Amino acid sequence: NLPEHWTDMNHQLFCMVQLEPGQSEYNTIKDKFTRTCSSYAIEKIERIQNAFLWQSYQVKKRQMDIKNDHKNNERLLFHGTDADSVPYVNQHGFNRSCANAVSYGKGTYFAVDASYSAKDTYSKPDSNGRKHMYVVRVLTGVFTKGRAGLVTPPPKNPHNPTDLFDSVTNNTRSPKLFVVFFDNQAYPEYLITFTA
Amino acid sequence: NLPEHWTDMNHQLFCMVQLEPGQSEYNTIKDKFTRTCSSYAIEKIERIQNAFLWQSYQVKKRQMDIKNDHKNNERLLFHGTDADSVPYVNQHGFNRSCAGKNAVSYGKGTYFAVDASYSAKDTYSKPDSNGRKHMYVVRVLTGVFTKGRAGLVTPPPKNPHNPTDLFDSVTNNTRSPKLFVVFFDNQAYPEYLITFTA
Ligand SMILES: COc1ccc(OC)c2c1sc1nncn12
Repeated sequence: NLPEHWTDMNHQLFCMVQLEPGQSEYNTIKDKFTRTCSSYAIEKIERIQNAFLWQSYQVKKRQMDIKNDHKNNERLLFHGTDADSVPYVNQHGFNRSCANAVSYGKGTYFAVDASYSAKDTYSKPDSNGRKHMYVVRVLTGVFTKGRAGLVTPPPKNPHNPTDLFDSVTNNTRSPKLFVVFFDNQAYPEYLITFTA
Repeated sequence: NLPEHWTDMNHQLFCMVQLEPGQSEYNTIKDKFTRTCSSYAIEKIERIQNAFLWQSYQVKKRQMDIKNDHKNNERLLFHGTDADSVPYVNQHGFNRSCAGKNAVSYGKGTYFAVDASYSAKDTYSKPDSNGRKHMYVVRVLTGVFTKGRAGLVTPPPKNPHNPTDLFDSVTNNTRSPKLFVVFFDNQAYPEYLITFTA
């Protein structure tokens, strides 16, 4: 059940597809980034077509939509990383056992604003000054305020300890960071290669 | 597609089902256990019916069967744990971020034993206040494996010049495996909980 906007993969299960400048998909992803990163230079945008990562993610989404009894569990977020992590993320997605600060818990971190992910500490410039940021589908679901040392989100009710929040944030009224603690709660959808 | 021999869960997503001694389902688990744990005695064997854990595990199995082009990817292994961990594992499965440092570490992941005897040690299946010890019987996607190393947070690559093409699991010994370590969520399904005593 692979998304309609994907391009044919000749019966392959993994392809990085460079987007054409000026077309709608490219323009939509460009604007999300330039909203807060209009001072940077975009070299290219790639659609991540990972069928295995996509089905594992869609299964979790269907599970969360049922458990939460609504379908507002998904957000579009940013993740800056180093050149050496890119092949891993394209192929295997986000892994909390890899991850800088972890002051809201030991999970994978996603930014509301591209400009947060554009910091050199996250989108580390390679030899050439090239920086890498993903546009990520993440199942934030029902979230609470994080804190240092969490290995999973907290329970909603301390009297049902196993019924958990889906994600954690820096601030529930006005979130700028989300962290998720489970594989396949995030799908890396686009890779933006850019420079200062 | 939940399996057809499961109890009807009446639209519910989770159920522990107590097995009856003399059923093949109970007896096979008891033989697997007593093969190395003759000195212990089983209080009960519960079938774990977790719809969500089953779905995610089954999509990972189908993915690994496609990728490895063979279907010898799944082993039935043991996992001893403490009583405080049992409600979390029943609902959420095995979380490498919660895993103990093993006495012989072949990587930072969730450990599964070939022999019940290994999982039966008090270090893993810690007796609760009532002398009850807890051991899961677990479907594990061991897939293609290699000898692990203490430093691993992911399985190593099959080929150093292709760092993203990973072994599926690691073992203590590839010729005679007694334990397996997995590094991903939904790579292990807790199928039975054995409650036992001395
Ligand atoms: C405190 O926030 C983070 C901690 C760690 C992060 O990745 C190592 C991270 C953020 S925000 C962000 N955007 N891309 C990556 N990350």
